[PDB]
Parts: sequence; structure tokens; C-alpha cells
Amino acid sequence: MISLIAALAVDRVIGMENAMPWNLPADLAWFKRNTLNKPVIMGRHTWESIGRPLPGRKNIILSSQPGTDDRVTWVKSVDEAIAACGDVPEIMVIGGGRVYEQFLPKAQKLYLTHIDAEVEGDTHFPDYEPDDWESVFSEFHDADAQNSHSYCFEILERR
Ligand SMILES: NC(=O)c1ccc[n+]([C@@H]2O[C@H](COP(=O)([O-])OP(=O)(O)OC[C@H]3O[C@@H](n4cnc5c(N)ncnc54)[C@H](OP(=O)(O)O)[C@@H]3O)[C@@H](O)[C@H]2O)c1
Ligand SMILES: Nc1nc(=O)c2nc(CNc3ccc(C(=O)N[C@@H](CCC(=O)O)C(=O)O)cc3)cnc2[nH]1
Ligand SMILES: [Mn+2]
Ligand SMILES: [Mn+2]
Ligand SMILES: [Mn+2]
Repeated sequence: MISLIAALAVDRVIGMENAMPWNLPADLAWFKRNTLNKPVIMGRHTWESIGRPLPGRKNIILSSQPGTDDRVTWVKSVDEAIAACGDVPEIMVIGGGRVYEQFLPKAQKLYLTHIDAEVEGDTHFPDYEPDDWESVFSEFHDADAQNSHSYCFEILERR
């Protein structure tokens, strides 16, 4: 099973200038809980944005060019990325925009955080078709001293 996990600001913005400009510790904690002990697939730009391997997860990087760091696994196509995960129950695709576009048709589950923040961005989450997806979990949180925007954790499963 393939799942996508992402945090979306208003208008599906997910990034600006190869960064995420907000800071929501509760959402990073949610990301860690839902990805720990699973393989994570990411594109090269997102690998450069994170800047280090994510511990406790098999890190698989998509790039058309040879890898430059043997602490992670480098692959050259979507099919190779999936194969490199082996026989696991759940593969987590962690972006960015181009990678999400390619894996969306193959995904059965979306873990989405909707952040009430207006962000200028240059990268968006793919338009998906709402009729294809059932919301099976949602949990709203107001802003607090640690998290400066309200946010909504949602899990959707392909109908
Ligand atoms: N809010 C969130 O949840 C979230 C999550 C992840 C990322 N982001 C943000 O998203 C932005 C980065 O997204 P992005 O769309 O620019 O880039 P991306 O999807 O992270 O990376 C694109 C790169 O991945 C490689 N790639 C993708 N598909 C491939 C394929 N089929 N075969 C081989 N290589 C492939 C290529 O690398 P080469 O050029 O080396 O071939 C391509 O240039 C950043 O702003 C980041 O902060 C946000
Ligand atoms: N909901 C969601 N939020 C995100 O921030 C997110 N980020 C990415 C890609 N970028 C990043 C950037 C930083 C870290 C990171 O530092 N993660 C730590 C945080 C642990 C914690 O704060 O409790 C980790 O070990 O996962 C992960 C992914 C992909 N999907 C996401 N999905
Ligand atoms: Mn092929
Ligand atoms: Mn197999
Ligand atoms: Mn806000």
C-alpha cells in the first residue's frame, strides 16, 4: 500500500523557495508518528530541503542522476523506488510536488494536514478529485503558544 503525507496551507501551497516557511511542531510530531519505521520516498529537492537522513526510516531518494550520499538509497524511477521498499505494509511518500503528482494515482491513503495560513508559494499539492476519497479521520486544533496557526489532521482513503 502506498500513502502520501503532506501539510497544505491555503490554496494547496506546500513550499516556497525549497523551504516550508511555517513552523508547526505538532504537525512535525504527527509526521514522525505516521512515518517512523516505514520507508519514505522523496524527490531530490525535498531531500535537499530536509538536509539530513530521517532517523528510524529507510530513506529513498528519486533522482535522474547518481546519488551523492550512501546514508540513503538512490533510485531512478517510480517503479524502482517502490521495489526498493521491499515487502512492507505501507510505503510513505513525503513529496515534493512533482513526486506527489506521480504517486497520487497509485495511492490508497492520504494523510493531510490543513494549515490555516496564507502562504506565498511556488509548489502545490496536486489537485485531486474529491469524489475518489473518503474522510476516515479528522481532528481540528486551535492555535496555541507552540503552534501559531490552527490546523486539521485528516486521513482519506480511496473509495
Ligand atoms: N508541505 C509539505 O508537506 C511538503 C512536503 C515535501 C516537500 N515540500 C516542499 O516541496 C518543495 C519541493 O518540491 P518539488 O516539486 O520542487 O521537488 P521534489 O518533488 O521534491 O523533487 C523533484 C526532483 O525529484 C527527482 N524526481 C522526481 N520524479 C522522478 C522520477 N520519476 N525519476 C527520477 N527522478 C525523479 C528529480 O530529481 P533530479 O532533478 O535530480 O533528476 C526532480 O527534479 C520544497 O519547497 C519543499 O519544502 C513540502
Ligand atoms: N504533515 C506533514 N508535515 C510536514 O512538515 C511534512 N514535511 C515533509 C517534508 N519535510 C520535512 C521536514 C522536516 C522533517 C523533520 O524534521 N522531521 C522530524 C521531526 C520530529 C518531531 O518534530 O517530532 C522527524 O523525525 O520526522 C520532516 C519532513 C513531508 N510531509 C510532511 N507532512
Ligand atoms: Mn522503468
Ligand atoms: Mn514483493
Ligand atoms: Mn493562520
